[PDB]
Amino acid sequence: DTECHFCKSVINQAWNTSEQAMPQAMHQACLRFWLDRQKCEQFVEQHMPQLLALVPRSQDAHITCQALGVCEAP
Amino acid sequence: SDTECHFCKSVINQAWNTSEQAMPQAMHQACLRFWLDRQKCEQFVEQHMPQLLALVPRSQDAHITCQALGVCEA
Amino acid sequence: DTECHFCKSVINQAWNTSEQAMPQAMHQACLRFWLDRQKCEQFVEQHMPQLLALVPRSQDAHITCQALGVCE
Amino acid sequence: SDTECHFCKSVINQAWNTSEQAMPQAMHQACLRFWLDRQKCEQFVEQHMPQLLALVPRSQDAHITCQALGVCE
Repeated sequence: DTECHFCKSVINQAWNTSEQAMPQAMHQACLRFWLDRQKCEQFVEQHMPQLLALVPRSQDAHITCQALGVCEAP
Repeated sequence: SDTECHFCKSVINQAWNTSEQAMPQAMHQACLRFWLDRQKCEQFVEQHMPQLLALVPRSQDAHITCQALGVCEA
Repeated sequence: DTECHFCKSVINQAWNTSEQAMPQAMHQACLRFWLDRQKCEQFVEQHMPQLLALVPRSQDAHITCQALGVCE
Repeated sequence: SDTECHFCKSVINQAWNTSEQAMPQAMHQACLRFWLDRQKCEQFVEQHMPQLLALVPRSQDAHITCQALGVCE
């Protein structure tokens, strides 16, 4: 298998793990707040679609590996 | 207002920290799915580790990211 | 002199150019909507700071060049 | 009337296409800033152009970018 193949598989798994861990990670971050715990958690929930869109999708693995210089090499 | 901005930066910073810490394990898991090419996959990761770890934004990016989400006006 | 220096300077200049060009580019994109040109331009106006925030800042040059493999 | 999501995706894709088209000249001009080794800078740009151009998102990324801005569900 090529290096491009390795790069996409490795990055795809990193993004998949990041996407699934992000809700819990952001929820826990709100625990650092006192009088403002609930407002923080409501913020996280209300903006969850936006926040989760911060992780690239599997379709982006190739162009990301191109940026690293390993996919679709001349 | 700035408290929403405060929430956004804190939750996003935590997600990025969690993602960065998990990335080596995640990429390792991706190479274990290979049989004859486990070693080749792991070699790719080792040679490109500084680049791959650079795929997670740094805390300095929390404010502008939250500006893109529409919560940290300026 | 270092490749890292070249990479950071060159990418930052591209981002500055992109940031400078983005308002006109988005205005032209609204021309593709027929009968809803003003609604599209109204969207652009309402979300301009967010859209402009999509261009990375100079502070991101180093980590971007690190991903490209030229800055440690 | 058409959706805000449709405006957002078209507007961002247009911006990215403009950036991608302008990037080669912009980076070439950026090397003029180096007065001791301009040719070395231009060599870096040329050698790494495929990587540099890949920093512009592709049209397939319009939806998720507009989702991050909060306009596409």
